[PDB]
Amino acid sequence: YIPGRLDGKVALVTGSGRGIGAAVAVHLGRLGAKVVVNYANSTKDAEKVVSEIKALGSDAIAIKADIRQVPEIVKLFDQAVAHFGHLDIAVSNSGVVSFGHLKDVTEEEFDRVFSLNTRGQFFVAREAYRHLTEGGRIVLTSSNTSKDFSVPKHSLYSGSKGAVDSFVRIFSKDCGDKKITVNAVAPGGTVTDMFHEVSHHYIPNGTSYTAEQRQQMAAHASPLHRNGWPQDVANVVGFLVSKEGEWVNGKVLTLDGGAA
Amino acid sequence: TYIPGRLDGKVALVTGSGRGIGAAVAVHLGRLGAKVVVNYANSTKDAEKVVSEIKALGSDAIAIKADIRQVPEIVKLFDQAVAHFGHLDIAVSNSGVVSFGHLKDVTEEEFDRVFSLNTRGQFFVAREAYRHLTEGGRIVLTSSNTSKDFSVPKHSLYSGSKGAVDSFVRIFSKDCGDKKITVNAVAPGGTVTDMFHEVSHHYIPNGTSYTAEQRQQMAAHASPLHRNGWPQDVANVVGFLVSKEGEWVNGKVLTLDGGAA
Ligand SMILES: NC(=O)c1ccc[n+]([C@@H]2O[C@H](COP(=O)([O-])OP(=O)(O)OC[C@H]3O[C@@H](n4cnc5c(N)ncnc54)[C@H](OP(=O)(O)O)[C@@H]3O)[C@@H](O)[C@H]2O)c1
Ligand SMILES: NC(=O)c1ccc[n+]([C@@H]2O[C@H](COP(=O)([O-])OP(=O)(O)OC[C@H]3O[C@@H](n4cnc5c(N)ncnc54)[C@H](OP(=O)(O)O)[C@@H]3O)[C@@H](O)[C@H]2O)c1
Ligand SMILES: O=c1oc2cc(O)ccc2c2oc3cc(O)ccc3c12
Ligand SMILES: O=c1oc2cc(O)ccc2c2oc3cc(O)ccc3c12
Repeated sequence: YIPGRLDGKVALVTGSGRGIGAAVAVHLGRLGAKVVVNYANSTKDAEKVVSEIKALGSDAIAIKADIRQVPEIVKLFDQAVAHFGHLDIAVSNSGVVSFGHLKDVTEEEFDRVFSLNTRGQFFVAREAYRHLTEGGRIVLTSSNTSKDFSVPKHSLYSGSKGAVDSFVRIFSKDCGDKKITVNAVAPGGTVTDMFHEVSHHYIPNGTSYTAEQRQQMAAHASPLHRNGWPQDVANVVGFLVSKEGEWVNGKVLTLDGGAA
Repeated sequence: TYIPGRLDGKVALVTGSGRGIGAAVAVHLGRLGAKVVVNYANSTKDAEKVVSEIKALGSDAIAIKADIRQVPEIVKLFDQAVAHFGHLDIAVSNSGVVSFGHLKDVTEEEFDRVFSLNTRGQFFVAREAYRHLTEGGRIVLTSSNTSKDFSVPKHSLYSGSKGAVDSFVRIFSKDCGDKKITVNAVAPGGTVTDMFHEVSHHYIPNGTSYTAEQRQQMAAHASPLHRNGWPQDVANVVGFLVSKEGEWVNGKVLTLDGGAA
């Protein structure tokens, strides 16, 4: 046995075909876990994440499921178990970002965001509890903007992750009857497609800076003068879902390099 | 003739104000001098009583029916409030439902039942308030002590529903600043209403085997003050937040539990 390792464990990561999810999947594979890789759209990217987990000497499978659909989350979890035999770790990572002044937010934009970020995560957790083995791990995904960072025109997304914060604290109470811990990672600005999507909204007059200048300014948010990377979030998920991480339970961990 | 804390000339709207916390708020704002729009979805008779209560103490009020789950009915409610009284200054989002269940048992339908009102509803109330309200207005949403300060088994859905409200109001205050509107939430603990008696047993270790009175007595011991929370206690705080003097409290969630936390 090796401390911090996941030899003989089976894990599932939602939206692990790219971004943070991809780094989490690969890292769980590096730690010894067999991995179910979930995507909605990024097939080739998911097959590529599968390849890397195998390349490290583990096993992985790619399963297409749209996390907005609860019948699909159920089917995803059923198929995970039927393939690997059991499931120990579930990481809810899939999410979308949004910007808009309160006055312009539509019914459709609200639903687009909450169906995935909140409702989706809520039922990934449900299916995880239902399918997991005794002593398992569930990790959901929040945001530094949930509680720790206040950005104009960012109310919908912030709120969607605020629910997740309350969710995991109470989930830990219910999930304890199967000795399962429930936590959330709350990343700050982490360099992925999402970062490039909305970095201009996190900076005063963001439009008047290049993409690279915005990345450099984001790097100075942290007193460590660097950006957050998907590996940083992976590193923490790795510890949370290890035997050693058990006493962290029902907590939300903000991962912004000390920006807050 | 300006008295600090009063709301003469002001027009207020409280969702779900036919009964419960919202009725006390609506009545209270009326006592402070505001003209009030009393909202209901089902309690017609009780809404009429609130209207009458507000008229008997020297103010004016109207009862408007609107399901707060329906966004086009929120739009209409706000359109009618401004239409009837001339302008709108204060909006209190109060309408909510409680829910209990172990995570493993929570259905899509129950999820949607709770979130469409407690969260989505409150979100779009806030939106219609910003669109209709006057410069220097006030917006109060309703969170809960369970969102963040109190942790109860089998209570994840409801807790999260209000945890969303907590982040909403903080950011709302940023957007709403350009109309000089303040946005806050009140997060009550155990407050004696229909909702309270309906679920007090889910908050106490096998509260099934205590009476309804006994459970209220036990909730009273949560506060170091040794009494329950009442709708008037929330009304008292909302009353300050929406006054002139409460302006510097902005983008905040005020837990109102008599110091239980
Ligand atoms: N990046 C940041 O700075 C940052 C900061 C705070 C919080 N977060 C949170 O971190 C999580 C991941 O963010 P990211 O940076 O990896 O974003 P990203 O690079 O845009 O990736 C989003 C991921 O979500 C998946 N996804 C989207 N819709 C889905 C659906 N309907 N069903 C299943 N999966 C779906 C995507 O998969 P497909 O491409 O296959 O659709 C993709 O794998 C999100 O919850 C985000 O809110 C990110
Ligand atoms: N009581 C507590 O200990 C406590 C604690 C924490 C938070 N809260 C929150 O405080 C708020 C009020 O609580 P309460 O104790 O007064 O609840 P309550 O006694 O059950 O009253 C519910 C109120 O919401 C209205 N309502 C319900 N569904 C509605 C809808 N679809 N559209 C518009 N209005 C609707 C009801 O009016 P109709 O009868 O006409 O439907 C009624 O006026 C809620 O947000 C609740 O979550 C209460
Ligand atoms: O904290 C953040 O959270 C984010 C979350 C996202 O999903 C995307 C981008 C960011 C992001 O860009 C920034 C730029 C800055 O100069 C300072 C902070 C941030 C910041
Ligand atoms: O904090 C509370 O919030 C509530 C909210 C409701 O809607 C109904 C009941 C309660 C309630 O009952 C209790 C009994 C106790 O012994 C201690 C705390 C509470 C408590």
